[PDB]
Amino acid sequence: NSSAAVSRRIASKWPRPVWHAPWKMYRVISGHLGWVRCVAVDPSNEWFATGSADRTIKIWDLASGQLKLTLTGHIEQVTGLAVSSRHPYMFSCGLDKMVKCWDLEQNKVIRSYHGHLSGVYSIALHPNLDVLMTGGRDSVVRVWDMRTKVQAMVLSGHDQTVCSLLAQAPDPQVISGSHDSTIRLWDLRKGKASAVLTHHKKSIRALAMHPHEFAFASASAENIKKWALPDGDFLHNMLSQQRAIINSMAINQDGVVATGGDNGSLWLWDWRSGHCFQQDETVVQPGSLESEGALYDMTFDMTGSRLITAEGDKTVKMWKEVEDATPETHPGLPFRPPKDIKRF
RNA sequence: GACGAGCUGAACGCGAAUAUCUCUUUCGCCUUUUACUAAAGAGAUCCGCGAGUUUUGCUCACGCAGUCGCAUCUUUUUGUGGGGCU
Repeated sequence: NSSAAVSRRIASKWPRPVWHAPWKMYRVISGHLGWVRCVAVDPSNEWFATGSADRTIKIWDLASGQLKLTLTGHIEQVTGLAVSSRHPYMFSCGLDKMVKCWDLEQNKVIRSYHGHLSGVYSIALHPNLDVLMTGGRDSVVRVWDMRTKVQAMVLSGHDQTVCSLLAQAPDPQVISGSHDSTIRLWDLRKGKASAVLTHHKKSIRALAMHPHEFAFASASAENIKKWALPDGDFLHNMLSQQRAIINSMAINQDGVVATGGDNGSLWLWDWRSGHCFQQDETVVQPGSLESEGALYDMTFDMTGSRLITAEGDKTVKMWKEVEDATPETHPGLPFRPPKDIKRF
C-alpha cells in the first residue's frame, strides 16, 4: 500500500507479544583457552559440543556442565559445529579450511571434506539427506556428500564470507547469509539461488529458522528481519534495535528468539510480535577485558528450556527460564505497538 | 518312476595363500617434506577364488532303457466248521 497506510494498519493490527518468562544465567563453564565460537546440542539433549579458538571441541554434560571430553583435530579455530540427528556424527568446520566428520562412536575424525579455499565459517546438515553444507571466506557454499566426501555442489553468487547457513527439507533447502549483506535462498537441485534478499545493510552473521513455522530470522548489525518461506517474503523487523553486531540467533518453540551481540548483549524477543522482552549484558569471567565479551554462538537445548551461549571471554554460559514467573510478577520489557508513521 | 567339458555373462558369498594404500592416534628416525620404523584402531584396494541356468562355442552322447499307472506246518494271505438259548 504505502508506508503511511501500512503504518496505520500496523498500529491497529500488530500481533501482541506473547508473555515469556524471563531467562536467568545460572551457569558459567570455564575451560576453553580461546573464544568459544560454536555450540551444538546433541539430539538426545544430554551433551553439547563447543568449538573454540583454542582449536578444540569440548563435549559437555548438558545437565551438570561437566567436561566429558576434549577433541583436538583442527589446526585453527573451530567455527562451526553440527551434531547429526540421524547419524552418530558431529561435523566441525574451522578457520583451517577444513570440515571434519567425527565418529561419535570412535570419538575420532573419520571423514574430511576438502575444498574450501579459505577459513570455513558456517556449517549445516541437511535434515533429511546425507548432505552437509559449509560456507566460508571464499564466498561459496560447498555442498558435500556426507558418505563419499565429494563436493556435490557449489552454490555460487555471494561476494563475501558466507557467515550463516540454514538447511531444511523443503525448498529452499539452503539459506545462506553473507558478509556481502545478502541472503540467498538456494535451489539445491539446480545449484542456483532461488532468491537473493538485499534488505540488510550490514552483513548477515546469524540466521535462525522457526522450529515450526515456515519462516526464518536473519540478523545484522543493524536489524533482525523475519522472512516468510519459500520465497523470502519480508515479514518485518524486530520492533527494537539491539545496537550491536549480532553474531548468533537462536529461536525456541515458544518463540523466544535469542540474539547475541558482539558486545555481549543478549536480547530475548517475542517471535511473532517482534518485541524484545528481555535485554541482558554479559558479565565476563575474571581476567577478561570487557572488550573480549562477544557472544559468538547460542543454541537452545532440545527442549527449548536451556540456552547455551558460546562467549568471547572463553566461557560457556547457560540460561534457563525463570519459569516460576507469571505475567504479573515478571512481564519484562513492556510493549508499545509500532504506532509511528514512518518510511520503510 | 532318468544324463557335461571350455568362455563370457550370473546375482548372491570369503579351505589357504597376502601385498599395498588411506585415515585417527601414539612411538622412533629427526632440520623440513617426501620416503620410512612399530604399536593401537578405523577404513579401502589389489591379485585371485564356489555353487546354482545363460547359453555362445562340443570336438561327446543317447531311449522295449537301468525303473513302469515278501508267493503252502503251532505267530500272521490258505482263518474251525455246524447249531441254537435272550
